[PDB]
Amino acid sequence: MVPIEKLQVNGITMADVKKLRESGLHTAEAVAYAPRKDLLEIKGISEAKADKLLNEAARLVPMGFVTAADFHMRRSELICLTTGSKNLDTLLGGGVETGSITELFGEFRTGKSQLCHTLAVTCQIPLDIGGGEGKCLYIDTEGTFRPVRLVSIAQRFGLDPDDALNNVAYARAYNADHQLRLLDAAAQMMSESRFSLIVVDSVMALYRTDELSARQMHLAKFMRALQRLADQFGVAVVVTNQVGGNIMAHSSTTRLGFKKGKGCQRLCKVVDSPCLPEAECVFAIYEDGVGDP
Amino acid sequence: MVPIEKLQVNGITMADVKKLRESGLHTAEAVAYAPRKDLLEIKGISEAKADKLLNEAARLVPMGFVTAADFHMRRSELICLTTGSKNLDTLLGGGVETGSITELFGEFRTGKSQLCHTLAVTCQIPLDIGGGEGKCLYIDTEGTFRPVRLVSIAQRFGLDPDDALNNVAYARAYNADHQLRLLDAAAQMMSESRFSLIVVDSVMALYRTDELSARQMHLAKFMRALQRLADQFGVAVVVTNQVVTGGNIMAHSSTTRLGFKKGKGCQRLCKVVDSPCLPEAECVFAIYEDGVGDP
Amino acid sequence: MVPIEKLQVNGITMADVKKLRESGLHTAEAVAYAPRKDLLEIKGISEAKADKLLNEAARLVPMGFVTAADFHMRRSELICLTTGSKNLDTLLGGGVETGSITELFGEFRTGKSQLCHTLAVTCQIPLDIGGGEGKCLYIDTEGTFRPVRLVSIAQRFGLDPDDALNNVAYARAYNADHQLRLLDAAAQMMSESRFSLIVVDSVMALYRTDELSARQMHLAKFMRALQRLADQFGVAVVVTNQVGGNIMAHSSTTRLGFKKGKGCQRLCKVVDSPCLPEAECVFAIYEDGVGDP
Amino acid sequence: MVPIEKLQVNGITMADVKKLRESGLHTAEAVAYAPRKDLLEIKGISEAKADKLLNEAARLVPMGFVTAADFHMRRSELICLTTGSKNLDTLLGGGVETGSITELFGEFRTGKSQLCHTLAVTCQIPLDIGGGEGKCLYIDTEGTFRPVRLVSIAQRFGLDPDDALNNVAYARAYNADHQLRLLDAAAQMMSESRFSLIVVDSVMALYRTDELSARQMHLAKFMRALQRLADQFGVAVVVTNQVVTGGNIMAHSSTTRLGFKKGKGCQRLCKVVDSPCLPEAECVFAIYEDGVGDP
Amino acid sequence: MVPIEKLQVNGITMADVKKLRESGLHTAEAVAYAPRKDLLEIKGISEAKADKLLNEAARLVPMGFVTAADFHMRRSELICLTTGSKNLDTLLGGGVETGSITELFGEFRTGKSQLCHTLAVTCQIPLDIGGGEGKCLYIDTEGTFRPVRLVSIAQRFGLDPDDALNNVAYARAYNADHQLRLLDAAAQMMSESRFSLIVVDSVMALYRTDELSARQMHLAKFMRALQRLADQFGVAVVVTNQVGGNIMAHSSTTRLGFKKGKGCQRLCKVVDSPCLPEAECVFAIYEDGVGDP
Amino acid sequence: MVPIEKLQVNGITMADVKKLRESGLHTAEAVAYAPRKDLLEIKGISEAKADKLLNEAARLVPMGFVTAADFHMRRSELICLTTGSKNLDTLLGGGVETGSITELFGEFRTGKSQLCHTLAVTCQIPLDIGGGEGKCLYIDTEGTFRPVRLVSIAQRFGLDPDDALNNVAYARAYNADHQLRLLDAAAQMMSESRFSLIVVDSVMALYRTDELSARQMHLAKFMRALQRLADQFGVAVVVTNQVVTGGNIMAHSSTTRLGFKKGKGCQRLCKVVDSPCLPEAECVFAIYEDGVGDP
Repeated sequence: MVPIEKLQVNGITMADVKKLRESGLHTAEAVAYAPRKDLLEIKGISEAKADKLLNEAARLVPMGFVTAADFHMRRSELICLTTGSKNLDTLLGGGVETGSITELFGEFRTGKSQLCHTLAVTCQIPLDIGGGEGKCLYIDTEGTFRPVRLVSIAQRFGLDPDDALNNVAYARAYNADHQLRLLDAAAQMMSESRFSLIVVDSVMALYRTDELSARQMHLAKFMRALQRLADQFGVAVVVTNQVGGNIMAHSSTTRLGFKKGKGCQRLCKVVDSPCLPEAECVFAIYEDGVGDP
Repeated sequence: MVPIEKLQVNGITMADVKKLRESGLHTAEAVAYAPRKDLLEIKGISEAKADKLLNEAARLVPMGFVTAADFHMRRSELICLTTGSKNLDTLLGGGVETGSITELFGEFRTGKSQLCHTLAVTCQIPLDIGGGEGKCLYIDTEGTFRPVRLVSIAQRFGLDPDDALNNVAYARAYNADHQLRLLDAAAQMMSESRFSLIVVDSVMALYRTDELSARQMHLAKFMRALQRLADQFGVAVVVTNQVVTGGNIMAHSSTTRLGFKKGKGCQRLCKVVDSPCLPEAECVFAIYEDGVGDP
Repeated sequence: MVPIEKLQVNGITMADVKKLRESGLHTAEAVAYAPRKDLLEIKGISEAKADKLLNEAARLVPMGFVTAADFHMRRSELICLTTGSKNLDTLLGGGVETGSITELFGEFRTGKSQLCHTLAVTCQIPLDIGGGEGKCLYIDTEGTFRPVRLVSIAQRFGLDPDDALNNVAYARAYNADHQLRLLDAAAQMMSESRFSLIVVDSVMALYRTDELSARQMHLAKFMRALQRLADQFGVAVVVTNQVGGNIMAHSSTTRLGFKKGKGCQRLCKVVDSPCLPEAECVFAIYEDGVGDP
Repeated sequence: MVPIEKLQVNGITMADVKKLRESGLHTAEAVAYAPRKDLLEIKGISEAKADKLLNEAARLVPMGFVTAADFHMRRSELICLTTGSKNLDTLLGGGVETGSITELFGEFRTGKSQLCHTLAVTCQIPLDIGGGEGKCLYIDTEGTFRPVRLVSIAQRFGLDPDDALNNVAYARAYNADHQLRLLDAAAQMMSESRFSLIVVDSVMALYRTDELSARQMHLAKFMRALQRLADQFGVAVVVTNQVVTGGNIMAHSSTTRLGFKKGKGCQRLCKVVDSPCLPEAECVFAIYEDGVGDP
Repeated sequence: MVPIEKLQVNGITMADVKKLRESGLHTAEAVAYAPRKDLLEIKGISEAKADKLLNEAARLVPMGFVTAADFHMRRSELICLTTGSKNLDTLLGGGVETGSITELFGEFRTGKSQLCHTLAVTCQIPLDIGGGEGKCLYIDTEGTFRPVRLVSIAQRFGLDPDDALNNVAYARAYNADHQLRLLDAAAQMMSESRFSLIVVDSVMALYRTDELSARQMHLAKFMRALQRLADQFGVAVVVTNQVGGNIMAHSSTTRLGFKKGKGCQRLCKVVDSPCLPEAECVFAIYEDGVGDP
Repeated sequence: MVPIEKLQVNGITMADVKKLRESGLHTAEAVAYAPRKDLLEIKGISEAKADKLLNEAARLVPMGFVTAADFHMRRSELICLTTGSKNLDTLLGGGVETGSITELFGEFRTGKSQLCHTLAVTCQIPLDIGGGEGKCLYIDTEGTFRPVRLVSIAQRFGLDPDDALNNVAYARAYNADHQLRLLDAAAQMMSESRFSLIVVDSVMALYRTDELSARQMHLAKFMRALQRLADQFGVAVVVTNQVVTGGNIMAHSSTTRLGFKKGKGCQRLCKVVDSPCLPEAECVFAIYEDGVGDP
């Protein structure tokens, strides 16, 4: 993530830039990726001044071709947050991949919710054990997010609880629009400090409740922005979807199918996933987060 | 194709010419095809000097008549990368035709994505089997491009994978504009080495809010450039359009349109809706881990 | 069409004339119609030698008054290529008139393209059935011309296909200028052998893509040259225009409005046309060319 | 008008005179009006012999003063072919005035063409209704002259059509020059029989590349000849100019200018922009299958 | 103006004189000014008889020296026709001066034509209001003279229109020669009745159309004759020249430059003019002739 | 100068003499210079009586030799009215020389007219500043003489205007002949009072048709008379010739020729083309409301 401050060169003022922040951009990436028009329309950005930026950011953020093999290197040298279950990680190839969206879907109470939570912490863990050493943005749509249940997990991984929670940004989205108003405001934040993973749970449900078509745009438009944020900040996005489901599949590179196992075990497939192989395997749920049987 | 470097003659300097590269042109063809105006506008190009070029390129690239039959031959001798499915090829009259744009459209996950990959490889395949022996330019707008899934395909057709991949230019476009800034940088490439197919997936990002009228208009300016490059380089351009002026700007500018619908399981239907020569007719194909294929 | 060779008399040498060919002229008509200046500027044509030509051609090509009624005779004794649809011909008064431009316009895929093709063949047909026994110059701007689809049509009319195609001059125009560079080079040809009809499709579209004013001159200038060629060689020019549109109307004597009928039928008007009466009527499209329902 | 044949007197031979025809002149008027020089230049015309002519024609055609009022009478007694539309005539103060050139200009398809046709016939109409009882000279530069469309008009005014048509000299000019070579041949005609109006449509072909300065200059040399013939023969000259020095060479040399704009449907507006006598004022007219008319 | 009849004395017969009229002369002035030779060549005028005339007229028409100051008196006691615009007259020192040529020049349609017309009437007006109580000779070269537009002006000044027009001699000059054949015939007339002003409009234009040198003589020769006529009859000559231009300046004592103002106003300078001061000022044009804004 | 009245002695009567005035002579000089014949022809002049005159005038006006140097002095002591422009005077070696004719020629409006005016006044100016203290004879052929424009000049040099003007004899000549009839009447004047310069503008009216040979010849007979008067009276003769034998009759008979060309704005070039003493050399001057001057 290249802060915008690095674009203050060869004629760009922290004041021009400032006009970008309040405009929406929050990283070279932003600029770089931002459409030309979208800079022209910022009051005060000169059609010439705009070209000076795009040109600059483009020097700090790769906007170029690369052999396809060459691509594949830069991709795999990516950090992998951990589930908490050997059997599960082993199936994910180490764990939830960052830079990309990863969709968790299944029937109610099949052990999705439960995993985000865990993940919501193992993303604070030291790279060597599994984590990502970054904070966490947790977007909760339903209303089921209770912090209380995280201590028990943090503990398992050793982390001053009341401190580990101060390490988690919580948002309750009340309407599908809102759910995007936030994404912006969460960049302003992934800008200031360093996060390791975002979790929207559940991307959908707010979209049913509160035509289709229209809906089906709003949604996409979201899955995109999320995607972006992953490119923009290197985080790991995890989205749950409880049984439109394409619009996600599309923009989600890892899909993970959960089924209700026996008692408190839970089966779970890797259904369609670029590199990985279609293999199910069992995991389970305790009082301290996901884990092995 | 004829590199611009060949126009450096009888007065034309590599410095004149460079003024043409940064202008847009990247092949004799380009110059040739280029309207007159379009050269005079170039800062530095003398109304006389321009005449000197248009006249030179025209000597290196035809643009004259030919009998119709004479024409129809040339058209058959022309390459056609292959889908991977007899039933499908058989429908396309052998495969995706080069020199023209070919549009693959349908609802999400109906088999388009899958195809481009395959096609992404079959373009490196020897003419006799089905390929084009050329590299491949792939412009990815969504972000769902993962190379890993090409080995399995390459293997299917026998090719040192970590070698085939080094045989594929990948670009992820982040903004409607950029999607265009690339095309140009991609000519500078198809100039240096020889490519067989271009794939933009999906062009219809041009419609995202990153008015209508305007957007409808960019999507043309693009589709045209694309088409151009197909003229310029002989390649084969394949564009997906995902349903989820609009579908028209397409319709007009594309030469072959192919609609995809979700079959039962991993089978997938697919019509040849609208296409000059070809007859309207659907058929089924299917999807596996090493790429498209028959059922 | 009086070949230029007939001007080799009373002091004109095949060598003077030759200096005309490479200059542009390709028929007495050419000369006759050619401006005085335009001969003077040919290097080697003597202001006296020039007058000797103009004077001569003028003896072979009528450049004179005629009662207006008298005109009307020489006009109607003109050959008429056929559409392939009784209902359609019947509306055109027999079919597309030669010597004049005839504009086919309508919305995309309303059965224009389809007709040129047909026409592109019925112009090889024997006068008694409908045709013009001449070849065909087909200028295609778009890129949609596929010969393959002509056999099926030729067949319908009986014509050694691979032979009927050898009977069609194909040009792909890449830039509006080019589109005129050709017209010249197509005279050199309508000079050598005998053609029955020209088809530029679509005169416009290359003019939008690749100010107005300037454009609006270039265009006219074209519609003119076409017109000329019709006077010069007696052919039939057919131009499609897909929905500046005046510049054509003006220089086009027959205008024919196509609308999309039901299924594969296609309605079509005779909108403004000298002699004929404003009457619509339906036709249709098959695999072997235009035809009746 | 006074045919040259009348100058064959007191020495002047039909052979002297013929030397004047092939020179340009075709009427006493011509000779009369002709500058002196312009006769001396004629190979064969003796500085003395010329004096003998200028002196003779001047006896057959006045060119002297007259009171102004005396003048203004003559001007009213003068014919005025009619448009076909009360509203329009009423605007032109009765119709197109003879003896002068009258310019009809406007964008393509704004009703000019249409008018000339009508006018092309109303000039054969009996003075009492509106006509001029004369034939018509029509010089067509474009190629859009189709007689067929005159019957319908002739009929409207009652005239054996295949008879009215034989009452119209048609010329298609193919080159700027030729347009002039004709005017002369057209005098030889207006000499033999009696014509009522000339129509060149459109004079402004004189501007096509079949420099400017030069072209601007020819368009005058022409407009003047035209004007001349109006003097020479009493006719009425009507020129269209299609928009699509230039519009000035016009402006100066034309006596009545009329601008046409496209009304709603088949109605058509039309101003009297600039004209000695007449007042600036627009009005609407309209177009049908048998020619101009009111709405 | 001394009529020739006054030379019938001490041996001159109305018959000798008659031989002068048909010869060209039309006033003592004529004779007086006429070259000796030009009387000798009149068939019947005796080299002695000729001297008897020259000698006589010279007694009726001043042909002598005068102090220069003395001149200046006889000049200013001259009548001044009026423009119709206070601002304009005020700039002309009362209006167009008589006895002398006054050139009106400017670009097409800059309000020249329009003024002659007016002037063409205010020269019938009673000396006390502005006019000259004389008739008007109007030589029109172009063809733009329509009497109709004069009533409206005459009216403004009160004058039986159909009567005021009977008070104007109109000539249409078709060739530069002609334009002088007239001048003579207009003397025969300014001889019979009394005129107040001549207007040739435009002295030039007929001279371009229908070498230079030759031209440039013919012209001068004219501007002279006009001048003369002004001496000969006391009239006011007004000539328009629309933008050789020296040949006029020279023989024109008042030059007046017109420029196109805004709407229907018209600016106008007094560019070089003996007595007067170089001062521009605005006037305007209506339906009843020149006038003030 | 010596008035003829002085010859009334030893027999010569004012009546003899009058017979000489009406004959042409108006000064001893005249008589003196007069060829013998030219007196014998005078009706009344006895071959003996004439001898008595020629002998008397010769006593009052020299006509004998003098050394050359002796001559060249006299020539410097001689007056020179002034142009009004240092640069110009400096070119004429002080100004327009008296005793000789000085020709000012050039295209219309090139500054000649302007000059004569000025000169028309500077001739009334005190010797010490530049003038000649004499009146001025101005013969105007064109008709463009307006006094009004002399005040402004007179003022420039300080002179009660309505007084300076009464110090200028104006003649408008209407016919080639008359132009001559005047010269004579103008001697009767330069006899009575003392004048400093004569100005005929423009002599070359002598060429208007109010043959050639003849006209060429009159223009001399004139130029000579002029020259004469310069002998006779000491004045300074200035003639303009406007371009618009001919230019030769001039050339031969004029002593100083000055060519004028139109400078930029109101500046004006002017060469000393051909003149005995003076060197060929141009220079610039300029024109204002109070007469000639420097730039």
